[PDB]
Order: sequence, then structure tokens, then C-alpha cells
Amino acid sequence: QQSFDLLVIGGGSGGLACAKEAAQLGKKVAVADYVEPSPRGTKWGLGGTCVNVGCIPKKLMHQAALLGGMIRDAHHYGWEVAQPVQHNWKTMAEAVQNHVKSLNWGHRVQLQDRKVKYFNIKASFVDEHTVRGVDKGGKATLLSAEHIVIATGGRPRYPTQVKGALEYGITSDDIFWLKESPGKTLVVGASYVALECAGFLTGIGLDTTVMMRSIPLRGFDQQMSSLVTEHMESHGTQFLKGCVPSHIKKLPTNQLQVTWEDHASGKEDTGTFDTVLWAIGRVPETRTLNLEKAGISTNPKNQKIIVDAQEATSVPHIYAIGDVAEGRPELTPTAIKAGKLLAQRLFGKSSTLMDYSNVPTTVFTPLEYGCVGLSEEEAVALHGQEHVEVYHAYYKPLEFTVADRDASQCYIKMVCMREPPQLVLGLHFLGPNAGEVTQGFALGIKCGASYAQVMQTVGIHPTCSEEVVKLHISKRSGLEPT
Amino acid sequence: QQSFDLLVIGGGSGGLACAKEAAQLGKKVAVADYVEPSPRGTKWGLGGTCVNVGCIPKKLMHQAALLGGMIRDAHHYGWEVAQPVQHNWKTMAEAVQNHVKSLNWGHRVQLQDRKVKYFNIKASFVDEHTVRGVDKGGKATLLSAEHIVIATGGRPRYPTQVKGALEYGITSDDIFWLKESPGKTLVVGASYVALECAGFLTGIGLDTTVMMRSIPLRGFDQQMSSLVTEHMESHGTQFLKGCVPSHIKKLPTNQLQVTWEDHASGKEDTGTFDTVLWAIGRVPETRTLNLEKAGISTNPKNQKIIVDAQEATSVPHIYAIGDVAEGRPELTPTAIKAGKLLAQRLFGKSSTLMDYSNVPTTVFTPLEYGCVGLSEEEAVALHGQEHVEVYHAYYKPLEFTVADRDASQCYIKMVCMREPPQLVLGLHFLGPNAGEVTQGFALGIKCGASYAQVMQTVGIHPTCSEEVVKLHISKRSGLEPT
Ligand SMILES: Cc1cc2nc3c(=O)[nH]c(=O)nc-3n(C[C@H](O)[C@H](O)[C@H](O)COP(=O)(O)OP(=O)(O)OC[C@H]3O[C@@H](n4cnc5c(N)ncnc54)[C@H](O)[C@@H]3O)c2cc1C
Ligand SMILES: Cc1cc2nc3c(=O)[nH]c(=O)nc-3n(C[C@H](O)[C@H](O)[C@H](O)COP(=O)(O)OP(=O)(O)OC[C@H]3O[C@@H](n4cnc5c(N)ncnc54)[C@H](O)[C@@H]3O)c2cc1C
Ligand SMILES: Nc1ncnc2c1ncn2[C@@H]1O[C@H](COP(=O)(O)OP(=O)(O)OC[C@H]2OC[C@H](O)[C@@H]2O)[C@@H](O)[C@H]1OP(=O)(O)O
Ligand SMILES: Nc1ncnc2c1ncn2[C@@H]1O[C@H](COP(=O)(O)OP(=O)(O)OC[C@H]2OC[C@H](O)[C@@H]2O)[C@@H](O)[C@H]1OP(=O)(O)O
Repeated sequence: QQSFDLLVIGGGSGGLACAKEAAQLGKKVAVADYVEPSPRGTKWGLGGTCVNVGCIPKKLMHQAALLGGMIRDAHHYGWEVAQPVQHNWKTMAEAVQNHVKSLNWGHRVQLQDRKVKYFNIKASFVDEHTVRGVDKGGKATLLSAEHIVIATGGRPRYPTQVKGALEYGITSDDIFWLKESPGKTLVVGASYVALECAGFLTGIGLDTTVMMRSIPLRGFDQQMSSLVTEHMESHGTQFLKGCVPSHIKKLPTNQLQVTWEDHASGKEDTGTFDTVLWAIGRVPETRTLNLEKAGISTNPKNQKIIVDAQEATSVPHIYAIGDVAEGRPELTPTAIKAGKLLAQRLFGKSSTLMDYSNVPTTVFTPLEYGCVGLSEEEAVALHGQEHVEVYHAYYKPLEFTVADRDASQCYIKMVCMREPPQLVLGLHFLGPNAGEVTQGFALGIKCGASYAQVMQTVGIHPTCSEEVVKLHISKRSGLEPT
Repeated sequence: QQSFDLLVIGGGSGGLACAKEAAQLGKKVAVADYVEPSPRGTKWGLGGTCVNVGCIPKKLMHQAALLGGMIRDAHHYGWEVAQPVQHNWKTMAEAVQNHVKSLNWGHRVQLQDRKVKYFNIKASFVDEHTVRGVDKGGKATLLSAEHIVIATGGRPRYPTQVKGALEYGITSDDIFWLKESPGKTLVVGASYVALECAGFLTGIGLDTTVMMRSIPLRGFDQQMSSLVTEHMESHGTQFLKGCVPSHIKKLPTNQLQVTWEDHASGKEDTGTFDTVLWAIGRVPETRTLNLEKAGISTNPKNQKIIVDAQEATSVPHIYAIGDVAEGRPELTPTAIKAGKLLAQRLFGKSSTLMDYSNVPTTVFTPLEYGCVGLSEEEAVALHGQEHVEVYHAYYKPLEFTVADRDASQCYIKMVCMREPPQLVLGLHFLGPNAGEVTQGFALGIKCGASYAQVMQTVGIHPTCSEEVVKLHISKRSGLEPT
């Protein structure tokens, strides 16, 4: 409607967190949220990427995949389950989507409850105080606010140069919302999204292939990333390595013929799929905002908004947070916390800056990969090989023994300073429930734990996590880690 | 055979760990291990209580129980599993026992490999240097060693005053080794063993009742312990509260008639069961050792061996470790580490004492209960109510949402010093994979983490463990923790 103390652009992780906390500190607040449909026509309700097309539906479909492995395990443990059990996509999708819809509805209620006005409106900047929104019926509204927070996230990237990509392909925005099973799927890319989605698809019994141009998980510890794909490949996910697509043709059968260049052989290859998922990175949502008309600068390389440590862009009453802000982890919890701390600096007398250092993650691949702190390469880059010590182990989950499941690849490494007491720099855990395991150790890093303090931490037995506290074989010794 | 550098009595967690590490430091070592059958005739191979009748088979049968819940979850996630699935005890038991046998065999091999002589012999002290062992064929052997380590563990207690208890009842020693299903089971006691076993029995579909005289889990945080049983009772485990048995009669049908006094009503009650499991604590294995003949003192109250900080009893060349040693957590990892550190102080020039402070545990109840540090009561006892701050939360695992499972009771509390930065004193987590979650936070405690450092630790999303790092509602505020 009118002027506001705070207007937030983007009803997502960072923006809803900021809006709510601004409204709890007594402020008059608006949020504008609009979901522009994917090129395939997928759109969804309030809450942003995590809620609707990110962490939440991803985690749940991963769990669908894990549950199929649980069912096989169960017969070793005495359950007389009738054995090739079928999976129904539609039952899954339906359940997953219903939970997402309950989150859309919980966010609306929390807005209503805190008296935040939500405008289902596609905002762009008219000046540095003012924004024009257009609803789904083509109606324009004008909103201005004293302070503006842009938390507009990003969306899936499409390739250029691949004819048929835009017409026939789908992205992570569509996958969670498919009416029917995608059947035989090519996943193009090598990121955590690519590997996560490929993973759960293989896990629910679909014929799945991953096309990587180069390395898996660029920017993640490379020895870990390669364990993660080795596991995926032993467990039924196909990999086209050193391959890049060149065009897609839709066949009379509605199947999709993919042509690609294969750099490991030097030949062009072809294969036929039911679905092609592009998961080749994401682009920040800034181009439509008319940033120019507000004086809001963006780094041209990526299309992100340039911010300082207090989350301010180049216009002083204006902030950006989450995936749209340059130099920021693209994670929900960091966007949430940043939004909270910004609300609290603006309206709450707080001086607390957001701390983006040693943030933990987990990749929810079929075997999960949890990490916090430095990769081993970044450590040796920062400090020198001779000033680094690495403790490592292969281990077998107790639950894998009776289940007869493969623990090759259940591997942990802890990267440290070499001089005593050996400050821990990074932890890397591949195994079941890796995000459960990792979290507490992020606190140890925050506190400046050493390997000395790790040796003196007693294990909980029997657990996988205790193997972290049992680590004792150094890479420098060259002794057997299994 | 002869004299040895080190002789260990008890081929269990602490003793095998000590023997192996003594032998890796170049020493000539013997271990004597003998399993005296349970009153019901159950016996088993090398490795001690954890391997054969403790953590390992307990954890695996818990997992059997969890897998039955996984199968129900799976149909919500799209798996078309045929639904009341039956459980076969015998398939389970067989699998569990085979894995135990593989551990018995791995320990024999590791002894052989390190050239430790294993005497399957029931040792007792003839003097402070010398021990007589008697094999299963009644043959006596004499062994002496310069240093002796007693790591003889404990066994299940039987009640006095309950006629029929010794004849008809079984203990944790028997449960893992049953040929047939125990069918309808009364579990007498209120300890973690009682609640663990009751739990997995209910979980594999057996009609299960727990008889508690008093409180659940004496010595554990009482609000947590009561959540744990509330969950067990919502999920099909029956509880007779304030009840104590008085005798058991075997009926012509071979069923077991239990009479008890019920203190909450004041009446005697009766009920008929197929199995009665006594889980009313454990007694240290010292009475047969002829400790008297070595000068080795025991605390009369319990029958434990009195040790100092270096694990020495009252005879200087002689040590005790594990469950038999007074004032020591009865846990495998503490017994293992103590054995390692003792080997290293004796034969390795180390000065490192074992640290028994802030050891983490997990109770592997149907909903798992992980903790480390102080209970809330011990905190307020040590520091005063006005000098303590408690952060708490109810939460729902994401995986419970689609599965439609009950999260009442998924509760976390973090007990702190009240003055800033609010040093963390205790963490208490009830939820899935609680031992996975807890472990890293034990390291935070070891390092002296504060609540200030907890607020600045970023969550991994979506996980249960992140809820620990999200804690913000204090009991002092009186605000809603859900
Ligand atoms: C498939 C996938 C899996 C993921 N898995 C995880 C994970 O497991 N853990 C994790 O931490 N993170 C995960 N993430 C990343 C996480 O979702 C993001 O880091 C987070 O959602 C970013 O939140 P945000 O505040 O920056 O913006 P978003 O949640 O992206 O919200 C932006 C909102 O603004 C809207 N918007 C854009 N422009 C306008 C405008 N002009 N007017 C009005 N509204 C507009 C968008 O439609 C959206 O609603 C995943 C992401 C994806 C794609
Ligand atoms: C049902 C149950 C569940 C448990 N769950 C867990 C858990 O999940 N996590 C955990 O950490 N702990 C658990 N424990 C406790 C754990 O098993 C013990 O704390 C640990 O095994 C103690 O090891 P130890 O070295 O003291 O002796 P033990 O493993 O008990 O070994 C003692 C060995 O010595 C033998 N022995 C005794 N006397 C003689 C003698 N005269 N001559 C020769 N040999 C002799 C015994 O038969 C046995 O082999 C559990 C225990 C039980 C009963
Ligand atoms: N065109 C093409 N064809 C086939 N496969 C491809 C292609 N482009 C990328 N990819 C792969 O998919 C992944 C996408 O991740 P990324 O671009 O970093 O994700 P974001 O852009 O969301 O990340 C944001 C920024 O932060 C860090 C990162 O550098 C980004 O610039 C990546 O590992 C790529 O392999 P590749 O060989 O490793 O490039
Ligand atoms: N006779 C009888 N009838 C019915 N139920 C009973 C009976 N005796 C104990 N119990 C219950 O079973 C549990 C056994 O645990 P515990 O004796 O502490 O185990 P341990 O002896 O292995 O522990 C070693 C020591 O360390 C700590 C502890 O104090 C011990 O002394 C306990 O919670 C008891 O309830 P209760 O009401 O709480 O007594």
C-alpha cells in the first residue's frame, strides 16, 4: 500500500527472516514476493527456494531414496518384506508437495500474525526509495520504505549454445513438481544439486546418468568429492565424464535425443532419455529489478549485488542478503541469520555482524558428505604442506554389517595445523547422517578446538560419529587408514 | 604358560585394548578370558560384554526395531510395501549372532597377530604376582607376570527375595542369544538396559511391559528420562509403575505367572508372561578372583576394586580398569581408552592420565536420548538456580513430517552458566540418531564452548542437529519452547 519502515524484496529464507524480526521489533513492514514461472511453467507459493524448490523437497526425496535402502536392509534384520518393492513417483511427489504447501501456509500465517503485509507482486526499482509491483492480473502498485532489503535469490541457469535446451530440458525448479515420473534421466552438471538430484533418482529406481564436463563439486575438497561420485557410480548412477552436450532433439516418441562431445575419447556421442535436467549453476535475480534506477551496484562477472560487512550495498538505506549478495555462502541458514542480525542492527540496538567463517554444510548425496572448515588443498595453500597434519580413517557403520552394505568410501579426514596442540582446520565426513554428525564439530571449530582436545574427547559407542574422535592415523605416516 | 611382562585378567573392552597396546609397545603379554555361563546356560566367545552381550547386539536389535518403523515411513514416501510386515526373531538373532562371532574371531586374530597368548582360563589370585587358571576340562595352569591388569567387568544382578527369579527369569546375557522369540515379555527394572531392551522388543512387535519400582534412569536428567518413557508408552510399551515383583510361578503351559506388589494402589497384582527379563543392575566380577590372597582391596558396598587416578589398586604393580574399578563410567570407550593410556604409561614413557570428565553417552531407546555434561539438576546443585541458564526447544525432524510420525518429546535442552558468555555445562538431545548428534558437542564441552559461541555456529539445514545451534528460548523467560 503506502510507505513502510522496512520493505523486503523476496519472500524467501533471508527476506522472511528479516521481515519477521523487523516486525517483532515493532516496525511497520512489507514483503513483496512473486514467483516467475520456470520456462517449463512451474511456479509455487510463499517461502522461497529452500521451502519450495531447494533444501526441503530435496531432503525429502533423498529420504525417499534412503527408505528404499532401509527396506532392503530390513530383511537382513528379520523383516519378511516382499522384496523387489516398487516406488510410485506420484505418491511421493504428492506427499512432498503437501508438506511444502503447509510451509507456504505457515509463512502466510506468521506474516498475518506479526502484521506484515505481503504483496504477491513482482517488484522493480523506480527510485532509491520506491518500488513498483505488478500482480498476476497486470495491476501496478507503488511501495516505498525508509529501508529496503533485497533478498531475491537466484534461479537455475540455462546453457547457451545447446539448441533444444530451453524447450526440452527442465531444472531443479521443475523436478520437485513433476506430475509424472521423469523416467530415464540425464542430469547435466557436477554441482551438489546435480549430484543430489541424480542421487535420489537412482535411489527411487530410475535409470540416471550424470554428465560432467570436468571435476565433481568444484570448490569442495577433491578427494572427498571423488569418493562421493565413486559411491554413486558403485550404486547405479551412470557417469559421462569429460562430456558436454551440444543439442537436444525431441523424437516422434517424445523421448529426447541428446548429442554431446566426449573429450576423454574425442568423439561425438548420442543417447536417448525421457528427461534432461540442467543443473549447471544458478544466476542471481537482479536483471528485472531496474537496479540502475536506484544506484545499486552489481558485480558484472556474476550478476550479484555488492555488499559490505553490515550487508549494505552502495546506497546506504539499502541492503542485500542471501544468494543475491556477492561473497556470501549460498545457504539457507546463513541467509536466515544475516536477515535476523540485520533486523537487529537496524531496529534493535545490536552491533553484531554476521559471521560467515567456518560455516558447515552437508551434501545429501546417496552417501552423505558433511564438512566444515578448510578442504585439505585450501589448508596446504594457506599454511604449507609441511605445516599441515591430516588424520584419516575408513570405518564401517555397525548398521551396515548385518545389512551387508558396502562401506568402501565411508571415510573421514580431519585437517590440522601440524605444530602442537594441532589446531583443527577442517573436518570432512562421508557416511550416514553426515549433517547430524558434522554440526557439533562446527562448534568445536568455532571454539578453536585442537587435535589434542579431540584425542581427549571420549566416543559414544556404537556410533559413526565416534570414529571422528578416534582419528589417529596421519597421512604423513603413510600407515593404512582402514 | 610362564611369567609375562603383562598379564591381563578379562578379555573384554578394557583388557583387550590394554593387552594389544602393551604388545605393540614390544612387551610379552598374556590375557586370560573365561565366560562363566549365565544361570540359564548362555555363554559366548572372546571380546567381553560389549561385543557379545552389550552395545553391539543391543544396537543391532535396536536397529531391527527402527527398521520396522522405516518400513511404515516408506509407504508415505511412495514405496508400495505390503503392509503389516512380519518380523522373524530367529532370522534377526542369527544375523546378530553371526556378526558377534565375526568379532570374537577378529579379536583372536589380532591377539595371534600381535603374539599375545590367550588362555581360555578362569583366573583367580594365588598371590600378588601369581594367578591360577582352570580351563573348561578342569585343567589348572599357573601364570605370573610383573604387572597385572584386572578388567573383569560385571554380570547381571538377580533379586533376592523373589522366589522363581533364578529358575524362570533371564537377563541381558541370555536375551541376545535366545533360540526362540521371548513372546510376551515383562522387563523388570528402570535402567538404560531395561529401557533399551524393552524398547527393541516393543519395536519388533512383541507385547512388552516394564516394571519400575521408582523413577526411570536414576542418575540421568529426570525431565529427559521422563520424556523417554512417555515416548515408549505412546509407542506401545506398557509400564507398571511403583511395582516390585514378589515371586514367579511356572504354569502347566510353561507360561510364567508373575505376582507383584503395586505401591501406587497398595494391592498385589498378577499377570502372565512368556519371559521375565531382570535388568536391575550389574555386579562387578571380583568374588571368584580370591582378591584377599593378593592384598587387592575392594569397596564392600559395591564389590568394585579401588583404584587411583593412574588406575592402580592398593598393590602397586596391579591395576584395574573398566566396569570392575570403582568410580568409573561403565562404558566401553572409557575402558578402551583407559587400557590404552595405561599400556602407554607402563611401557611407553607417557604421563597422560585418563580423563573421565564430560564423557558423552546415548541411550538407544526407541527415541534415542544423547547427553553430555551435567544434568539440569546437577547444575543447579553445583552452582545455584540463579547462576544457571537453560535453553530449550521442541522440534520436528523433517523426515517425520511426510512420514506422519509423532515428534511430541523430540526435545533438546542446553544447560549453561548464566553469566556471559554463558559456559555450556550440559547438552541433552532426544531424537533420531542422538549419538550421531551428541558426539561433536562433547568436543565443544571439552573446549569450554559458551552459549555465545553456540549462537554464532551456523546450522546445517535440513537437520535435527541444527536445532541445537538454534536454541534461544530460556526456561527463565517462561516462553513457549515449541
Ligand atoms: C535444489 C537446491 C537444493 C538446495 N539445498 C540446500 C540445502 O540442503 N541446505 C541449504 O542450506 N541450502 C540449500 N539450497 C540453497 C538455499 O535454498 C538458498 O541458499 C536459500 O533459499 C537462499 O535464500 P534467499 O533469502 O537468498 O532467497 P530465496 O529463497 O531464493 O528467495 C527469493 C524469493 O524472492 C522471489 N523474488 C525474486 N525476485 C523478485 C521480485 N522482483 N519481486 C518479488 N519477489 C521476487 C523469488 O521468487 C523467491 O521467492 C538449495 C538450493 C537449491 C536450488
Ligand atoms: C546390555 C548392555 C548394553 C550396553 N550398551 C552399551 C553402549 O551402548 N555403549 C557403551 O559404551 N557401553 C555399553 N554397555 C556397557 C559396556 O559393555 C561395558 O561398559 C564394557 O563392556 C566394560 O568392559 P570391561 O573392560 O570393563 O569388561 P567386559 O567387556 O565386561 O569384559 C570382562 C571379560 O572378563 C571375563 N572374566 C571375568 N572374570 C574372569 C576371570 N576370573 N578369568 C578370566 N576372565 C574373566 C568376562 O567374562 C568378560 O569376558 C552395555 C552393557 C550391557 C550389559
Ligand atoms: N555449461 C555447462 N555445461 C555442462 N556443465 C556445466 C556447465 N556450467 C557449469 N557446469 C557444471 O555444473 C556445476 C554448476 O556449479 P556453479 O557454476 O559453480 O554454480 P553457481 O553458479 O550457482 O555458483 C555461484 C558461484 O559461486 C561459486 C561458483 O564459482 C559460482 O561462480 C559445476 O560444478 C559445473 O562444472 P565445472 O567444470 O566445475 O564448471
Ligand atoms: N531389586 C529391584 N527390583 C526392581 N527394580 C530394581 C531393583 N534394583 C534395581 N532396580 C532398577 O533397575 C535399575 C538398575 O540400575 P543400577 O542398580 O543403578 O545399575 P548398576 O548396579 O549396574 O550400576 C552401578 C552403580 O553405579 C551407579 C548406581 O548407583 C550403581 O550402584 C535401576 O534404575 C533400579 O531402580 P531404582 O529405583 O532406581 O533403584
